[PDB]
Amino acid sequence: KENPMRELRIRKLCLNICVGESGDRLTRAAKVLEQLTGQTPVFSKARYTVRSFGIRRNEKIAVHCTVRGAKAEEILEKGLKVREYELRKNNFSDTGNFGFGIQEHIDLGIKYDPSIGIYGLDFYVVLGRPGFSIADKKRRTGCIGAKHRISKEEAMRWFQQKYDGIILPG
RNA sequence: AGUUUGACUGGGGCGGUACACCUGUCAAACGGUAACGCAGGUGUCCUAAGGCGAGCUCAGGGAGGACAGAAACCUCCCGUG
Ligand SMILES: [Mg+2]
Ligand SMILES: [Mg+2]
Ligand SMILES: [Mg+2]
Repeated sequence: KENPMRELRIRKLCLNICVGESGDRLTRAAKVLEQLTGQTPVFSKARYTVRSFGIRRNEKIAVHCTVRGAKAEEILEKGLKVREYELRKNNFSDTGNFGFGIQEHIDLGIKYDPSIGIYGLDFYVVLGRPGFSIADKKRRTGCIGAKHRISKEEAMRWFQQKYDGIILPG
């Protein structure tokens, strides 16, 4: 019934670890991300100096990476094992993307290391349909139109259908 | 002993610099146009903040994401500046 060019898919996954400060803690955090993705992450600096947070401008604060394709689908399932396939209702944004967090990275499938710590991280699945890339192309870029967009209800339907997930009414 | 001891200035002195310059207005839709008219600025700074080329998009806001809160990072959307 539905056009095959409308089926939802995962664009990227966008793991993020926001450590407070720079140094060996951030280097260990980037090591955690590399172990999780098989893929070298990138450090992000602080926009502004905030001394209540102890950060300074242009200081390496966090580490993040984006995963696409089969590897993204694998990492998302690992993260959803920790969450027990239970995403709260408000975890879904109005643009059709959702996300969650985990507190310990060990239960993702990575063995503990005495030197490395107890880092948590953020998962943020960005959903899309085929044809979403026209907003990113260089030549003749465009928007996707109203029907082709993803709503919060459609993203929730996709999660319930694909991962047999449970949406708590929070 | 010789000489000097600025100028403008609603008298002169005191105060200011309207004494060399730049922006908006005055200024009366070309240009020009005065008051110790109004609002301000200048005596610097930059091997890049100069020269090309490439790739990007900014302020702000909305919605989301462990710690993370009104402000830490990540993601999407709107965004004529
Ligand atoms: Mg005239
Ligand atoms: Mg004129
Ligand atoms: Mg260019």
